Amino acid sequence: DSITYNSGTSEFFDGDVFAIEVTADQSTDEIDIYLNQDLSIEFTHQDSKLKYSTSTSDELRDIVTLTTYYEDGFDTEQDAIDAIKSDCYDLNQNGNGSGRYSRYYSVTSPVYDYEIYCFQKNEKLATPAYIDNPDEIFTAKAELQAGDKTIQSATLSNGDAGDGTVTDLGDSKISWNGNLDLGASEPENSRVIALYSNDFENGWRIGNKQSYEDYKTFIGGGDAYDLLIDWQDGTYTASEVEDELVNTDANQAVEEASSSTTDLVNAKVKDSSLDTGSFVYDTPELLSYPSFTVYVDAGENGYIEVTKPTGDPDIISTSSTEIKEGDEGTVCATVENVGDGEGEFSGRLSSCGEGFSIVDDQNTKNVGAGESVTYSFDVAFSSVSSESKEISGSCTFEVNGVESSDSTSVSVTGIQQSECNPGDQRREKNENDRWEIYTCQDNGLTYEYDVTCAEDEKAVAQGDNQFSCEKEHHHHH
Amino acid sequence: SITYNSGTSEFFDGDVFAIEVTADQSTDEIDIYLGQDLSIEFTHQDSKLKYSTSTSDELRDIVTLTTYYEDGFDTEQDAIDAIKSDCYDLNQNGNGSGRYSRYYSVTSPVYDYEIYCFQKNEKLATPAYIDNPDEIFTAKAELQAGDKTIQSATLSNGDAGDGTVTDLGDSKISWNGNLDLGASEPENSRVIALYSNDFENGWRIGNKQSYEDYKTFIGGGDAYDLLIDWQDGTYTASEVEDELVNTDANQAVEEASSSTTDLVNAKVKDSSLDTGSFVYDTPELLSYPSFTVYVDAGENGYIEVTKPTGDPDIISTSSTEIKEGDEGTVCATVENVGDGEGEFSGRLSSCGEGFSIVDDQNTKNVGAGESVTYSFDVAFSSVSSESKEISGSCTFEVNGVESSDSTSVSVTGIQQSECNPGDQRREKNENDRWEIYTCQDNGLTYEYDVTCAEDEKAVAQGDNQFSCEKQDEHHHH
Amino acid sequence: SITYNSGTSEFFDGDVFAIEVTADQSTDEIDIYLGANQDLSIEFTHQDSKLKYSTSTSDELRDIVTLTTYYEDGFDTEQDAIDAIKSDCYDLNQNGNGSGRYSRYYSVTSPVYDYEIYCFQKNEKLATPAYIDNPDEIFTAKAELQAGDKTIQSATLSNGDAGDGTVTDLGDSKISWNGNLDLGASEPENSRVIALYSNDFENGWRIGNKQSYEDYKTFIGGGDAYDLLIDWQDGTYTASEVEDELVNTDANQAVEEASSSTTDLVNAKVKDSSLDTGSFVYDTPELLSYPSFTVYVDAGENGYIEVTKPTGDPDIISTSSTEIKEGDEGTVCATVENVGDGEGEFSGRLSSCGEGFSIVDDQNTKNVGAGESVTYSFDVAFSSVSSESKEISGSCTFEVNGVESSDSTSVSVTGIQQSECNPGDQRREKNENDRWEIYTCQDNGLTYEYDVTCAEDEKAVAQGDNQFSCEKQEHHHH
Ligand SMILES: [Ca+2]
Ligand SMILES: [Ca+2]
Ligand SMILES: [Ca+2]
Ligand SMILES: [Ca+2]
Ligand SMILES: [Ca+2]
Ligand SMILES: [Ca+2]
Ligand SMILES: [Ca+2]
Ligand SMILES: [Ca+2]
Ligand SMILES: [Ca+2]
Ligand SMILES: [Ca+2]
Ligand SMILES: [Ca+2]
Ligand SMILES: [Ca+2]
Ligand SMILES: [Ca+2]
Ligand SMILES: [Ca+2]
Ligand SMILES: [Ca+2]
Ligand SMILES: [Ca+2]
Ligand SMILES: [Ca+2]
Ligand SMILES: [Ca+2]
Ligand SMILES: [Ca+2]
Ligand SMILES: [Ca+2]
Ligand SMILES: [Ca+2]
Ligand SMILES: [Ca+2]
Ligand SMILES: [Ca+2]
Ligand SMILES: [Ca+2]
Ligand SMILES: [Ca+2]
Ligand SMILES: [Ca+2]
Ligand SMILES: [Ca+2]
Ligand SMILES: [Ca+2]
Ligand SMILES: [Ca+2]
Ligand SMILES: [Ca+2]
Ligand SMILES: [Ca+2]
Ligand SMILES: [Cl-]
Ligand SMILES: [Cl-]
Ligand SMILES: [Cl-]
Ligand SMILES: [Cl-]
Ligand SMILES: [Cl-]
Ligand SMILES: [Cl-]
Ligand SMILES: [Cl-]
Ligand SMILES: [Cl-]
Ligand SMILES: [Cl-]
Ligand SMILES: [Cl-]
Ligand SMILES: [Cl-]
Ligand SMILES: [Cl-]
Ligand SMILES: [Cl-]
Ligand SMILES: [Cl-]
Ligand SMILES: [Cl-]
Ligand SMILES: [Cl-]
Ligand SMILES: [Cl-]
Ligand SMILES: [Cl-]
Ligand SMILES: [Cl-]
Ligand SMILES: [Cl-]
Ligand SMILES: [Cl-]
Ligand code: NA
Ligand code: NA
Ligand code: NA
Ligand code: NA
Ligand code: NA
Ligand code: NA
Ligand code: NA
Ligand code: NA
Ligand code: NA
Ligand code: NA
Ligand code: NA
Ligand code: NA
Ligand code: NA
Ligand code: NA
Repeated sequence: DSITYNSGTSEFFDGDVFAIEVTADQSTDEIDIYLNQDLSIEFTHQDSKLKYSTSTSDELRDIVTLTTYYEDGFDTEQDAIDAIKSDCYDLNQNGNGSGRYSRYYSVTSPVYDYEIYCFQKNEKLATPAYIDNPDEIFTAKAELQAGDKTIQSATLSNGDAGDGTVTDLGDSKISWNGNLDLGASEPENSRVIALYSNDFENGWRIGNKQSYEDYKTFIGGGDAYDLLIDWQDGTYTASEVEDELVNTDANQAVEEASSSTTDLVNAKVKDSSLDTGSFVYDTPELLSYPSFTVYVDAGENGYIEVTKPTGDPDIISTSSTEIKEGDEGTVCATVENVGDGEGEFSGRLSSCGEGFSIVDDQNTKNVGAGESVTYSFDVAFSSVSSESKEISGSCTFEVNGVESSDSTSVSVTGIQQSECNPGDQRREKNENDRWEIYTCQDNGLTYEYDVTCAEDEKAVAQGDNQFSCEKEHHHHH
Repeated sequence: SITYNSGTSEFFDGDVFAIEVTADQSTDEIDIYLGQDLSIEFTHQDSKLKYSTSTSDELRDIVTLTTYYEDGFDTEQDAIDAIKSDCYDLNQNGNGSGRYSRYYSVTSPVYDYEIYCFQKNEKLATPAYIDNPDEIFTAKAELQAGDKTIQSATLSNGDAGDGTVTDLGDSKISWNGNLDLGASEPENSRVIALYSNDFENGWRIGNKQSYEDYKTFIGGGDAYDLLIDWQDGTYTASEVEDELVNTDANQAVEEASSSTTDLVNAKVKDSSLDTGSFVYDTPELLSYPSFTVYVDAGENGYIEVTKPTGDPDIISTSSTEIKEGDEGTVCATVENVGDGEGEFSGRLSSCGEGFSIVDDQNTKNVGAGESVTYSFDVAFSSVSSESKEISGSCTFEVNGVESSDSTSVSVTGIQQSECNPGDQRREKNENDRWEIYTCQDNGLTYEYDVTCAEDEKAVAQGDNQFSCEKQDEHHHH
Repeated sequence: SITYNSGTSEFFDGDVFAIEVTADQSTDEIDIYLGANQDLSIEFTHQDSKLKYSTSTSDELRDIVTLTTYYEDGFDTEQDAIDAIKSDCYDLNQNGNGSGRYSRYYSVTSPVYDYEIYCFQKNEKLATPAYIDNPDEIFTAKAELQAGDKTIQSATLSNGDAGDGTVTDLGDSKISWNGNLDLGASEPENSRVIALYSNDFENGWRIGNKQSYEDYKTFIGGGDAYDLLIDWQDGTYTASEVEDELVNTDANQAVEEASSSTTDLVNAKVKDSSLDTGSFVYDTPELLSYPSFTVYVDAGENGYIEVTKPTGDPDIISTSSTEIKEGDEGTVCATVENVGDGEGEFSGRLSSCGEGFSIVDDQNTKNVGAGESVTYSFDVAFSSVSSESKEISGSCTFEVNGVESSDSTSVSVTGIQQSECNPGDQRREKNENDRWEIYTCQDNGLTYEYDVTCAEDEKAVAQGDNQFSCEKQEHHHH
């Protein structure tokens, strides 16, 4: 025994147990148990998952499409008001239908009869819900080997997989102590929203929160009601309202969020995403290292040793994607373990040249002898150059094993956001109260002066982003 | 077993040795032997989240408004000046906002002028962002002579207790940092603080969406449009004041619903963000703090560990109806029927089809003969068109270090409705002809009713009904 | 102490042993002894926490543009006007077609009517917006090896690009990162802000307020700008009025940099840290975690380890506090000197605050050399419902604990309430008897005092400048 253990209720903890602290950190460490009678324990496979949930609320009203509803023949103003309250869609969600009414001269039912202008719900596109902060779940598989072959396995987790936080592995016992953090980020759930409908795979879909907000503002804040007033006024026809105005926001709002908007939606098929059928986002990277206490009962005078294989990293290839200003690109490297032993290889970007910034952390992978792994790191690009929209540069990829390392340079290319569309014109009034006109140049980064208008002239739009110097109601006569 | 040296401290120049201890709800007792019944133990732990707020010019005050009208202005400039000086500044540009109209005046020809304005009535609240919280831990360490505690110390990274380092008898305890459990925190981005002496402790948690819509309305132009409509005769002043202008303001100061945020308590017993202390007392532990215990037990002083174990017995189980879009809960009450203190990790180990575990495990320290209750979040999703209620089961597991118990719990899932039974919908088929469908009794599907002729259209009739009408709406024009 | 074996590494095949060390601002030194001297010592010197941010664009985040009006006449038919609007006018709602209004007018030469169009045209792009993503947390920790009193080797460990990375050699020893222990400190809220890309801004982009951008986007694409076209068509506004006062207000507000009060990512003071847009790094003023290390020491067959732990003596030399304004945290600071002869590990904190004041910060531990001084800073929040005093005085206690000794002191703090009203402004309300009452805001800006009740036939009517009057029971131009 290294530290003596006592217990009145457990024979295991009174019988010469000793405690070993082990972190599942992608290392090659093997815990060799000696009673002779060689047994070894090792952590092989690890995974991080994020489990999400959703929340509805009265503030998050349903996404609905609307049609116009018109009827005439009401005898009195009160009749029209009652019909609106009873049979028209409740735009403001106050319990009564919303609508407008107009009186018209009636010889048969004098002095007036009344018309009503209303909406009516056609269909519900989705019930929205907030997306809550996720729980972080780990899994870590521990393996027992008598000799060459694995003879027993156990998977530990703070979630529902495996045997849980404490389990038996042969005659030893493994107990979770908590997780050490790696510094990796989680996806931002606040920019997206959940959309529930049986039309969607698994019954719901991830939407963009801004689109939903704009829909809600439009339908419930008065703009839809203003469309009813405009229809009543003759500014719009009923067909115009229905076809072009009233449902645009709803129909945009139920679209799935773009992959650029959130890591919770996969761009490519192989990329991970938030599975709406399981509420799980399987992070491509480890977010923490779980730490364990291993209680080993190896009898009287039983001891432990550690076997640590080491490998040799060899970079086989490198690649990079175009980095577009405003979105991070990627630098990738394929690394092979050319050594005879298992390796623990930490890949990272160690530098990037001017204009390029590393916006990622390192990643460590367990690599078997003769096997290969691929690394991927996020690189961001920014520039204020007015001369070149495309800029070439370099970043350094480094992979460190425990014993040896390898590094190489990787070319990267940055693409600026355009400042203007080539050929488009812009106008400006100077301190001398005179208008100036400029044209966007071919590189989409600068404007070049064209002309300054005279004192009595003004720079006036001509359509298709053109302006001209000139020294608006014919229907008003 | 490791020698410590120091020129400035006699404590660290003596025969001290360092022990690593994590406050993890275990039963471990650190037995101290001089060369004698002394034991050190961690008994009670708590996690708290401390919040703050941030104001900003962008977050304008929540105010209610009335209309302001006056006439008799002699010139257009007089009216403009009066508006700039005496009217509410809707757009926050330093000058009052308003509209003016000229009217024929014999006494002051050619015209006099009216003004249409708002005026502030009351300030309902000053809004503020809610910041990310600091996570505070407390952990109580006890020193026992025999079975009785002779000294206690509370360690914390906040204001409670003695802080991160304290003396406990002849020993010293030093915080090293916290190990993470993976549990989530509440989402502060959905909510805002609303400051007013009308509110308990001077502020309240509001819904951020409601405030955003209020701000959009008052400062984005819609209130100004109400002034234009009042000027035009579309509305009267009374209508504006009573039904239009203050609706968003009054909605925005309402407290956020419990469904919106964990920071507002559903039940009296449930925790929430106390506005009088800025503290949210999390119902579960968020991390395990790690400590170094420096023991000075003389020249030949050594340590042992005593580890009691218990026996989990599930006494009862419970579950709430799970409504699609909001997680429900499955609960279990567990008794320690053994003779020793226990460390019981509860979890859900599985759920049947349609149900997803969206929670992590919970570990509780349970005294002999005592009972604790666990609670885990379960989410439900379905695309069935045949059944609104779906039954299933989840498995609750409780693992002690030595033994375990498990049981199954029935759960019921309820879908969101896709439509209201009896409501109708209209659609144009592939043959460019209108079709009408009726929502079925189960509120999940629509069934075909009829197809309109080519010259006909599916036209709303009020109360969610449609009819085919020949196409061949302004009697007041 | 623990036997190691390896077929591929000579370092791990001998009699190396592993030491667990956390870079936690302590004074601990790992003293290495060969045989059973040759004293080598390892210590961690400098640590830092940084947050690395990135951005994300999206079709939903449309460009921030300024607009002008575009008018043209002479179109022969309604269809000509419709096509011209779709082809040559700015697409307000981003549906692929230009947006605009048209009006018919009597034409003698082209009967019966010709047509006018009312449109917007893009003038300039002010910025391309992007979301700001959650950051990665990067640590650096410097390890030093000293022979005698001289440092002979240094190594910097990190989970990012600095130093040698997660594993490095230090002399004959090896240091391996195991992960970080969390301190509980908060990170800035990225959801309140947005990135604004333009070569007009330092390093090509700027941190903006997300609410301002949201309002701009709602206005331009949600119909309000289109309503301005309708109003211009109606004669309610002129083209010059639209252009100069209405259409570009939200865009120009949206490109302003976020205020320091909105986000910690924008520095209040010049010396205060912020999200550097040229490097995407926010250097947090405090440590966010303690990195944990395994140190493999190969000290031969009889090599052993000892720890030397210096201790200091805290002495508070000064304190300070800022005015705490209800709704924003203020700060309490203390300057502490180590008046002892040895290096110290000093944990500063606020241990209490009086009524109305709440500590909303965690402790801070700093390594302080003998004779050196450090300053601590802690956030304190203030809230009150007092109707009598806008200013409330109180106190907080600053405590600094070394490993061996401690010091404490009281710091005066001042809380300022938000005003409930502006003095002199009036308010109106209907009582249980459905009759109007008028109240005036008092000099302290917290309460209203009753002034008068209007008669049954009267109403409390606005009169300008926040005043109300009772008037008997509004369109002369109709
Ligand atoms: Ca292995
Ligand atoms: Ca996985
Ligand atoms: Ca929820
Ligand atoms: Ca009639
Ligand atoms: Ca459907
Ligand atoms: Ca609007
Ligand atoms: Ca939209
Ligand atoms: Ca990143
Ligand atoms: Ca990463
Ligand atoms: Ca640029
Ligand atoms: Ca106990
Ligand atoms: Ca508590
Ligand atoms: Ca703040
Ligand atoms: Ca006059
Ligand atoms: Ca009030
Ligand atoms: Ca509203
Ligand atoms: Ca959860
Ligand atoms: Ca939980
Ligand atoms: Ca469903
Ligand atoms: Ca030092
Ligand atoms: Ca720094
Ligand atoms: Ca991104
Ligand atoms: Ca014509
Ligand atoms: Ca054209
Ligand atoms: Ca520019
Ligand atoms: Ca909005
Ligand atoms: Ca604005
Ligand atoms: Ca002192
Ligand atoms: Ca804080
Ligand atoms: Ca802090
Ligand atoms: Ca107050
Ligand atoms: Cl309805
Ligand atoms: Cl994301
Ligand atoms: Cl959210
Ligand atoms: Cl879908
Ligand atoms: Cl819509
Ligand atoms: Cl999107
Ligand atoms: Cl390796
Ligand atoms: Cl005012
Ligand atoms: Cl929440
Ligand atoms: Cl926020
Ligand atoms: Cl309240
Ligand atoms: Cl309002
Ligand atoms: Cl709410
Ligand atoms: Cl137990
Ligand atoms: Cl354009
Ligand atoms: Cl912040
Ligand atoms: Cl965001
Ligand atoms: Cl700038
Ligand atoms: Cl704008
Ligand atoms: Cl701001
Ligand atoms: Cl100290
Ligand atoms: Na928002
Ligand atoms: Na509108
Ligand atoms: Na994963
Ligand atoms: Na570097
Ligand atoms: Na022209
Ligand atoms: Na008056
Ligand atoms: Na205290
Ligand atoms: Na320590
Ligand atoms: Na309106
Ligand atoms: Na708690
Ligand atoms: Na399971
Ligand atoms: Na009809
Ligand atoms: Na408007
Ligand atoms: Na820092």
